[PDB]
Amino acid sequence: RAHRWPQPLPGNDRKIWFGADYNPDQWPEDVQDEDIRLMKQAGVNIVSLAIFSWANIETSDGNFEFDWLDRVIDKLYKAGIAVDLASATASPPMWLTSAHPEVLRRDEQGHVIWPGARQHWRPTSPTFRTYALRLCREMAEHYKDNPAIVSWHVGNEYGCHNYFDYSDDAVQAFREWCRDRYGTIDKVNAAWGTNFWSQRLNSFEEILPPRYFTNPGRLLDFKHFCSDALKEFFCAERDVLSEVTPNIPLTTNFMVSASQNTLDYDDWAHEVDFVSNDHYFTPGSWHIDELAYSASLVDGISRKKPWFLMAQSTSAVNWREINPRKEPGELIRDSMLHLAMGADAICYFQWRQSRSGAEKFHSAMLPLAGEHSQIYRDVCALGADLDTLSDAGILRSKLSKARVAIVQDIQSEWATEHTATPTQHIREWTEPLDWFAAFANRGVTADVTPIHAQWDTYDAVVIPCVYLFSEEMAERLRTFVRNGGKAFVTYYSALADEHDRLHTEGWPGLIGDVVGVRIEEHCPLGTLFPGMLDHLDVSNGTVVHDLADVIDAIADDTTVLATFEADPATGMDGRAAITVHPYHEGGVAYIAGKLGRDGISQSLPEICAALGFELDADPRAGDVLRVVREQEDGAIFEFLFNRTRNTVTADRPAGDMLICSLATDSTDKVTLEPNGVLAFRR
Amino acid sequence: HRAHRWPQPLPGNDRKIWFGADYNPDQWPEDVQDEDIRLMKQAGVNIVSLAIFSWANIETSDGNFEFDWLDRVIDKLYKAGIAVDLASATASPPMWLTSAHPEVLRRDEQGHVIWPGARQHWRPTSPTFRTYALRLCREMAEHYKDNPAIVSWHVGNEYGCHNYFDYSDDAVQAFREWCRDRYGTIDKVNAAWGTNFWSQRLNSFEEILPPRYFTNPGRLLDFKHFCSDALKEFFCAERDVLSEVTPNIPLTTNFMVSASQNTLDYDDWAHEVDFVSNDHYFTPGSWHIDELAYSASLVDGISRKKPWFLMAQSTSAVNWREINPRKEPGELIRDSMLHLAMGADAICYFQWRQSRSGAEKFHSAMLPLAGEHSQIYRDVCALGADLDTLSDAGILRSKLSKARVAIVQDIQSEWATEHTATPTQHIREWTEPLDWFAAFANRGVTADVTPIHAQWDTYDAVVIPCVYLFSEEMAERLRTFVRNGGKAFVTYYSALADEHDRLHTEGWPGLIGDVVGVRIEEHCPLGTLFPGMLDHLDVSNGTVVHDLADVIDAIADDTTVLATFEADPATGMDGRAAITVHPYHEGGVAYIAGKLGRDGISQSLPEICAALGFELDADPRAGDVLRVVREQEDGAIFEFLFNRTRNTVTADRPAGDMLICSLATDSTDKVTLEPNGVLAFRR
Ligand SMILES: [Zn+2]
Repeated sequence: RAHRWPQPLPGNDRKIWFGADYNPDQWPEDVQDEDIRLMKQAGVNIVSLAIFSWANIETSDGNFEFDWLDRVIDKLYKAGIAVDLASATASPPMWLTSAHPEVLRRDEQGHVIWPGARQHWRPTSPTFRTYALRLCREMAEHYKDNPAIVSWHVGNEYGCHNYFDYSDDAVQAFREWCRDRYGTIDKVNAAWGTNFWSQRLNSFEEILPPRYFTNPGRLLDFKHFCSDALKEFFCAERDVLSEVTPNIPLTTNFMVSASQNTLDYDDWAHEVDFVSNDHYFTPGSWHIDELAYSASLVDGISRKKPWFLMAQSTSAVNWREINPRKEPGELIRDSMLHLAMGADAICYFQWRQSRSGAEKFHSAMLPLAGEHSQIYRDVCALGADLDTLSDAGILRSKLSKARVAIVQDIQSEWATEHTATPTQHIREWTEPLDWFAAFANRGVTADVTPIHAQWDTYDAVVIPCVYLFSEEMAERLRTFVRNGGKAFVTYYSALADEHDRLHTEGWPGLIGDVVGVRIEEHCPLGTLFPGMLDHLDVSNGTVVHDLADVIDAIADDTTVLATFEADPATGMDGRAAITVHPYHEGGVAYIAGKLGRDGISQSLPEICAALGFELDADPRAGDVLRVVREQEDGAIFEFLFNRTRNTVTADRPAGDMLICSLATDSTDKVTLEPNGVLAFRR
Repeated sequence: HRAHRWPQPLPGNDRKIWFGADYNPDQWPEDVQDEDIRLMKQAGVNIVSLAIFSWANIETSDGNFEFDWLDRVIDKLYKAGIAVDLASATASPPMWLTSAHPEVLRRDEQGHVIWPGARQHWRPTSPTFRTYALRLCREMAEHYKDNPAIVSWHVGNEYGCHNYFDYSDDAVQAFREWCRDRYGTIDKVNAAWGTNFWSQRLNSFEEILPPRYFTNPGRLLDFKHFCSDALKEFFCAERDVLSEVTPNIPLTTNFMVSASQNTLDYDDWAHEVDFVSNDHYFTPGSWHIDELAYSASLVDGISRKKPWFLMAQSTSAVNWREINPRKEPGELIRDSMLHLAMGADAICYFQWRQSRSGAEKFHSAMLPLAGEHSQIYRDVCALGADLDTLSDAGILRSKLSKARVAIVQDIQSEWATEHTATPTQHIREWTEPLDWFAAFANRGVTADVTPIHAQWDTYDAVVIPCVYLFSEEMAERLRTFVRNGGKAFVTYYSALADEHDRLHTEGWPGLIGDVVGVRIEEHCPLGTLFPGMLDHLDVSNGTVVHDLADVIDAIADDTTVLATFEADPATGMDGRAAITVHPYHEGGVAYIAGKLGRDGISQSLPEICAALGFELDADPRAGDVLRVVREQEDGAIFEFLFNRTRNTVTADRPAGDMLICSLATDSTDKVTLEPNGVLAFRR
């Protein structure tokens, strides 16, 4: 579906968008002039409105009021601040839930989710759909041809909570979903099979949603269904809006992060004009790498098209058990990281910190400390930096193509989440992250690519715990390697087909010819009981934890790079841990256990040399993350990030210094403090 | 603010320190009572509490009340010279009541009916239950009217130990009315609670629902407050029936005051009793002594230095923890003495006789299953003898002396700190005063723990420990206190929000920044939730901050920095102020920018106190023993000494007559206390 970016207010040039969601219907109106003045001072050129404002718009059934919203849009418009308008359907009013409790979601035991909870509505509720679609229409009619409205923010963060509904509506929708996908009940039974204690289904009317063992095939599809049910609802809403206002681009805010495991966002991405994401930092060592990863993923989801950062935090969030604040410079750096990874818009949640409500301790662009605060000063500096990058022509440039793509796959994640796997300590989502960080440690910025993206055009691909391999997936991987591709393939790859039906005759399934390895069972690892086998040393100085493959046999042309070292009694001593295997013009290395970020990093030079993937032999390669956006004219925008907890010194990129935070430009070398960032144009 | 009335002796008897426990005769055969009574007399037991859970044995069926079994045992107790603290007997309703009226049963957050057999399975706001309860109160009062054995009323039992949170239809309606009464108009409600970013304001009181398992923190604050008020009302209702029929019997209800108690506003409830009574159970380990001393001090603060009643404690182990450690030799006597020293004029246990069955069977008692020939019973006897000795020495009605420093405790600040969307779940209000109590004790200063509405503003110094909620009136008291020469210790997590949990603006601490001399824009929470997370901050005086530090952006020109943080420069905390001191006219303000814990505070106390001009004993042995002092009007002084450490210590002998000693020794020049030892002197 066609890429469509939000366009400037009439009279304005195209700028990197910079703003936050704004909630003036929750403040007295006399506040707005100060907010706007501070917005303009910060370099803020957009705000997102009406997201949770339904009860202030449809104040009673059928009755729509727009006075307050028109007044604030008017003020914002005169200051030159655009409005990313919401469908306002995210959070229904109390009169709606009180008159119509059948729109309220049910949990696994039939407990009604009380209003006041966020997203307490059934995505498959026909009644709620009618109310919501009416509101979309009223909103779209009213703001039709208003030059202040530059995009639609449809709903808000779908499935942040209402992902799992067990109401009657959901039960029927899941049946119909199964009907559309499988046609006949025989094909369903073929897909799901049977739990040993139960028997085949006789009709679609016998299908019930899985609850808290469950049928893994049914659970896989049920998760799939939940994403589709919410996708359909978003599409219905989007379709109402583009009918009335066909020239205003539409989006909804995704929640892409390394561990996100609800929506298939790559699938959802086909239904948006532009991809927008909300990302909040992971505290600690993973702060930089996980943000970089998620941002790389969003761009992969965007097929290297410009995307929109709809939300992040200026400092601490409010929803963890412990909410650390951001360190100095991280506010700007994090924003630059999203930017470098292809964003052409940087927004926050929220503009102004609140004195009450559950979000009161959540940071904002304008903290309770007010205009005289380090955050606000940093927000202003950020606005200036984005303005500077705008003028240097960064807009619409694309995140350059990596030498290696790391495959991410939401469905394999779903499959790995079942409670009867070899171990609960292995999930799909951590392996791609680990590979991203390890390559970064060797000075290689990878592209994180969803499984349906074109990773098979890259020089190399990482296949990290891709549990689910369809035959077509097997062919792409086979074709890729035969034609010269280099592949890194790990444990927990190709265990089953698209229906979670385990492959037979040995693991990895389907692609054993390419990989050159056969596995009959796994060796899970841990400390659950005294004396349990908790780790396996690998012969190259690394250690595997949580799970290792038991490699039974390798092909005659398979080379062993490293073996496991263990007590002989385990049957794992001398067994292959890392292998490399030629397949025509490629190209396949196999990693038989979870090595973690460092273990992979430690193994990378030896694996890469055997595959013929050139690595920088510089031991300082990992010190800084280089992220590069490219224009058609050949202009290159290189961002540099300190990955470490110490000041580093690096060779100066060629070109003009555009931006610097906690960093220093010199003639021969460049200097970045911890959390520092530099941007150059060459 | 109600008039103090202490339970008075049986006719013909002198005033003695009360000593007893709740007694269980409707759960034993009657032929046991003579032996129990004989053993009580031998133990020095002069009082028991009866009928607490005995409703089903009194109103044996709807409308029918029998008192025979109870009249008989009271008679036996009376002839033995043992007084009775009678209960309203309304704590645990009979099954015939819950069966005919399940509408009295509580609902959980999800609407599940709490089944009978759980204790306090009843709705505090049930009108049907209140009528049944008040009928029983009246019957109890009619029947024991003018009975001379009955010296007090034990109204109900430990309100809100379990039934604090009810989500039934009654609670929903009661909470609206509670809100209507407190705010008048829905405009005032919405102004108080604000909005969650995802929802919008209320249009009417009828739209108000109780918060459940994120919530609106302002609403949750008030809901907790409501839950306390709803139970307070029910107690007042019962109390009013009993004092109407028998106006000459003083009434109480048993509180559960301990360092971490977080349900009822007991300071508020204290305004509704004739005398304050408390139930306290020891905290095992290093905190055993200090937490008991703290809790007892608090009761005395709550009681405005008037005598209070220890209604319950354990002789040895309890039964409701995951591991129930037993008491060490001497701890039984010491703990009773610790309560006593902190102002109790009564010492009672749960329970008199250990039971063979029921969930309490492993809970220790005054008379264990092991029987009369047991270490606990021998100890009980020695204690009873010692209380008689202290009675004759004239300790009754003496007051816990006025400390040089008060430590402010605040249930509402605790409530507010309990919300799941704060900077961290590892900071609660309740631990901070406790820490300060222990630290001063480690420097030889017994502090008075004072609830926020007590007169901490008359003391030489005050500790403001995580007092999250600061009203404008609260800010003025502190300002006036310090201006007029008071010395204050103020910590992180103080003055964050107003009384409605609305965060103060322009910087923290709110309102009192002029006094404190420090400005904070945000917090720096600490922990190990993720790898490489910042988990601690070294302080330049050798201490370490955990869980949370303030980010102090700027200080006043007359603010002096005593210690700074030491950290990775990348954190933005390196060299930043950790402990400051600030003159404000004639005071008086030290700021502590993170959680130092007992040892960290204790280490910091000399340098802070020297700067504030608070004189400390330079004796490094100051912490070895806790000195607690009760005072009479005539000038009589009762000084108790408690060993705080795990080794035998030696101290300068107090002046006066040695009255009591357990695991301790009197000598001419020096005094000796073994671990867990206690001495008492009259001077
Ligand atoms: Zn239920």
